[PDB]
Amino acid sequence: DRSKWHIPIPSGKNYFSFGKILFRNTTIFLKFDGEPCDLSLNITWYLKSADCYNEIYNFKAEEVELYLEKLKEKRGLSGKYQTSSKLFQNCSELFKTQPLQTWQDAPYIFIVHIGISSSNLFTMTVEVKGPYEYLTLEDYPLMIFFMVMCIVYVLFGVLWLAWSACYWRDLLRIQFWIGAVIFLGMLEKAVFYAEFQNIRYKGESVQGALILAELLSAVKRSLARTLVIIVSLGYGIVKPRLGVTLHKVVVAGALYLLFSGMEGVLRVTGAQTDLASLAFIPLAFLDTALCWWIFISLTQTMKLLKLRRNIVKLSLYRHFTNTLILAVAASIVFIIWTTMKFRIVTCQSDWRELWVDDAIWRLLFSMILFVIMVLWRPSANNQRFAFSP
Ligand SMILES: *[C@@H]1O[C@H](CO)[C@@H](O[C@@H]2O[C@H](CO)[C@@H](O[C@@H]3O[C@H](CO)[C@@H](O)[C@H](O)[C@@H]3O)[C@H](O)[C@H]2NC(C)=O)[C@H](O)[C@H]1NC(C)=O
Ligand SMILES: *[C@@H]1O[C@H](CO)[C@@H](O[C@@H]2O[C@H](CO)[C@@H](O)[C@H](O)[C@H]2NC(C)=O)[C@H](O)[C@H]1NC(C)=O
Ligand SMILES: *[C@@H]1O[C@H](CO)[C@@H](O[C@@H]2O[C@H](CO)[C@@H](O)[C@H](O)[C@H]2NC(C)=O)[C@H](O)[C@H]1NC(C)=O
Ligand SMILES: O=C(O)[C@H](O)[C@@H](O)[C@H](O)[C@H](O)CO
Repeated sequence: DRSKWHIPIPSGKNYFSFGKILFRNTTIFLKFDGEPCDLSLNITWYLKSADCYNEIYNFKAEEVELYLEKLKEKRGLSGKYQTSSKLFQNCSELFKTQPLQTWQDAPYIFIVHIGISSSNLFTMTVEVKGPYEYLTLEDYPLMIFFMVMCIVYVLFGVLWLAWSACYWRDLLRIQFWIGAVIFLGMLEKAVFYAEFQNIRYKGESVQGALILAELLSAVKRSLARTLVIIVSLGYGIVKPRLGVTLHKVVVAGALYLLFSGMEGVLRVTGAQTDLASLAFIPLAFLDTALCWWIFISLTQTMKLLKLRRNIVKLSLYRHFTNTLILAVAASIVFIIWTTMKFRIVTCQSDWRELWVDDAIWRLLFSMILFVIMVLWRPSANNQRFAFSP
């Protein structure tokens, strides 16, 4: 996901190709540097538009040499293209013209080939610049989304801090970890925004910002799941804090984080080593099992509360269960819709809305967290949610 390319031309077949999605009226800059010239050069560049996104996704450089001829023979795909070629005696390195600008916003495939006629000799610098300095399309909406999420989490943290300050006299231990979750979200969104700003204004992504961000996301989700499990079991809320009730159970249930650590990082550093897609299923199955456990535990706790005729906590648990069930239903609907809208079409004819699959989950999590926070608002009578032996 870069925007600048440095390449030693005397390497392999010398073909340099890239498939991306660009804005409209975006220029491409080519520069050459190196040692003096003693031989003849031939340059040939092709720029092809895309009709539907599939070709970009499955574009393999290994067969470029064939793909080019596949475009010449007309058994490729529709879409107008611009081709050009030039000759240089020895170097003519101080060259101007190398028209070559985008005419319509859509997926693009760019290919450049160099033929030498008579060891590293030259070095090619390739840049792409649109209306924004280096922020190519497919990232602008994502950057806006991350900025908005940063603002929303800042507001959430401010509200939580104000509420805690206004009722600092007495607080609940379970009520403290909300602050930790908010802090983790703050760090995650800040890292996203900083990385995106750096990429836009420099053209190169951070060395390891994505890995740290994925680790933070996994940690936050694991903490949320463990807190939900503990609240559902009623540990410290309905039943007393028994010696070994979460011991070996709740903590032993944190291995979910590990499975999250083998998915987000992988997804980020896509390697496609036959394990990229496979890591997705087991995590979903584990989450389904966790929900299966949670609902049963929550039903048992509701029965126990009904037995002893407790009123205040009964309504709170009813609201909690309603919110959780609605969240689960919404998540299932969203997953089914994404699966039936993105991975069923012959080829994706709607390339605009592919960033939604990586943003909807965060928005849903933020909404659920906000609802949960609203449920547990600190107040003067902040002791009803205690065991009270
Ligand atoms: C290496 O590349 C350069 C640039 O493509 C070749 O051009 C050299 O630079 C001059 C500058 O114009 C070329 O024009 C010549 O100008 C002289 C007057 O100074 C004129 O009498 C010639 O008829 C010609 O128009 C010229 O072609 C050439 N000159 C020199 C001294 O190199 C250059 O030829 C290339 N060198 C090799 C070895 O291929
Ligand atoms: C395409 O983008 C370029 C660069 O953003 C535009 O170039 C500017 O055009 C306006 C009006 O045409 C000028 O006032 C500016 O001076 C130009 N920029 C520079 C750096 O000179 C261009 O107008 C856009 N449209 C087309 C059709 O090229
Ligand atoms: C520079 O490279 C291009 C790409 O191969 C050459 O274009 C071909 O050149 C010969 C001329 O007959 C044949 O392979 C084809 O007819 C050309 N392809 C076309 C016209 O699409 C080009 O000739 C090279 N420049 C030279 C040789 O000066
Ligand atoms: O992989 C993802 O994009 C998300 O982490 C989802 O898995 C949610 O966490 C979840 O399944 C609902 O709780």
